[PDB]
This record gives sequence, structure tokens and C-alpha cells, in this order.
Amino acid sequence: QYPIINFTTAGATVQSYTNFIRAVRGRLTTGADVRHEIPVLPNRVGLPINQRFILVELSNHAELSVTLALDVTNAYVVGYRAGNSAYFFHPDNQEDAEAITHLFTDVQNRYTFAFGGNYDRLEQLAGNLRENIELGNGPLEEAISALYYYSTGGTQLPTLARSFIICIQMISEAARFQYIEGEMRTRIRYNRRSAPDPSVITLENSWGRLSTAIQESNQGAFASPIQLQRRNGSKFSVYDVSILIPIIALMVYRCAPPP
Ligand SMILES: Nc1nc2nc(C(=O)N[C@@H](CCc3ccccc3)C(=O)O)cnc2c(=O)[nH]1
Ligand SMILES: Nc1nc2nc(C(=O)N[C@@H](CCc3ccccc3)C(=O)O)cnc2c(=O)[nH]1
Repeated sequence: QYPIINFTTAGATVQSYTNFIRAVRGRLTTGADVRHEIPVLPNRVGLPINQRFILVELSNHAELSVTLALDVTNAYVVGYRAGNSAYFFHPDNQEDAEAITHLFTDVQNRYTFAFGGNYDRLEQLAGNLRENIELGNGPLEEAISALYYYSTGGTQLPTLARSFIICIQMISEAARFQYIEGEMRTRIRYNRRSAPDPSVITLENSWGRLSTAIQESNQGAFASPIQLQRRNGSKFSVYDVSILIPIIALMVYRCAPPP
């Protein structure tokens, strides 16, 4: 029913990852909403359930596969399927709880985690912050195996949480931000794993705020500046959508566009 995009970490290259992220973005956005050259994700209000999700099938060199489900309104990873079992994060509201009942309906074992899927909760369970969790093709390869083996008891909860953190950043954050996609491309190009620097972290943390500031802006001009960080941790201010056009690939819907 829902569209499926395939990616493998097995022999992954800059080009194959680029093709993957492009395809994810294409399935997330309809083209109906572009503001200051930046696409906006579908509005959740009145969005039919048959259009609510996309599926990301991740394969690895170990010949294992897992399927992530992403909410098109925000690119949120709501859960995953591995073989005969599916696992969903504790839904944030009743609407999102109803929505996940439409996912992996043929699966033998359905589970909802007692914990939500936001970074703060996942970092708590992992026993590590995003700033200390390595990203790259190797981490993703390993994350796929960890998600696959969870149902059989091979994967400890901190490892599972860490693995979610890897997947979310390398798929959802990369889809949201050309900048983060670029950072992942670099890791893949040189096959060098590394934790995300402050520029990546602050962009992730600011996605909602940046989306709102752009959409509420006066002809692109922010009413209030937004503070981001450089690679070295130094602060720089964003006053305008213009500087964000090469940085942000997708925005969450926050308000109606002005006439
Ligand atoms: N399962 C899952 N968890 C996610 N968690 C976050 C996350 O917690 N992000 C930031 C900013 C707030 C935010 C931004 C976008 C979506 C939700 C929440 C933070 O609070 O540090 C971000 N994205 C996702 C995601 O795509 N899948
Ligand atoms: N399907 C699903 N979606 C979820 N989305 C979020 C979440 O924080 N979503 C926000 C993300 C964008 C945002 C806006 C304003 C400030 C920060 C971040 C949204 O869609 O407005 C949390 N949890 C869930 C969840 O459990 N299931």
C-alpha cells in the first residue's frame, strides 16, 4: 500500500546514498508547498490515512533487512518491522496511535514500546547523547543488524536505542537537511565513522523553530534571530531564510503561507 524506498549499506557509495535521500524526499513531499525555494511537508490536518506513511527498507552486508515507517508530515520514524515482528514507539497522541494501526498489518507480532521515540528518551535509554554516538555507513550497517535481532533477545535496550538514534539521523535528518545529508555523504566517501559535531546537533534541535521562523517571516526576514552553532561550537545568528536555502531541504508545516 504505502510507498517503499530501498537502501543498502552493503557497498554503499556517495551516489547510492544521494539517490536514496532524494527518493525519500520525493515520497515525503508532494510539490504542493514550496516557500522561499524550500519545500514544506504535507499538513497533518485533513491528510488521508492512505497517504500518511512511507516505508524505508534497509538492507545490510550481513544479508539482513528491516523496514522503517516514516510519518510524511514530519519524517518521524514511528516504528519498524523485522521479519515476523513489528515495534512502534509510544505514540505522542491519539491520532498518531490510530495511524500506526494501518502499518505492517500482515505482521504476526505487533508491539508498542512503553517509551516515546524522541532523542531525549532514546539518549536516556542508550546511556549516550547524540554528540557521543558515531554515525556513518559502519554504524548504520550495525544498527540494521541490532534492530533485526531485537525480537530474539540478541540486542540489549541501550544498543537498540543507539541504533534508532543512528537510523533517525542518517535517514530523517538527512532528508530534512541538505547540510546533514552532506555530512553523511562525507562519512560514506571516506568510510570514516564519527559522532555529529555541534553544527549537526543544533540544526536537528532547531528544525521546528527554523520551519516556524521561515513560515512566519516577513518576506523572508525573521522577527527574532535563531542561534545555531558552527563545527567548532561557536555561535552564529540566522536572520533570514536566504542563508538556509542550501541548508534545509524540507520544513514541517507550521502555518498557512501569506497571500
Ligand atoms: N523516532 C524519531 N524521533 C525523532 N526525534 C527527534 C528529536 O527528538 N528532535 C529534536 C527536535 C524536536 C523534534 C524535531 C523533529 C521531530 C520530532 C521532534 C530534539 O528534541 O532534540 C527528531 N526526529 C525524530 C524522528 O524523525 N524519529
Ligand atoms: N507520528 C508521530 N509523530 C510524532 N511527532 C513528534 C513531534 O515532535 N513532531 C513535530 C516535529 C516538528 C517540530 C515542530 C515544532 C517544534 C519542534 C519540532 C511536528 O510534527 O510538529 C513527536 N512524536 C511523534 C510520534 O510519536 N508519532
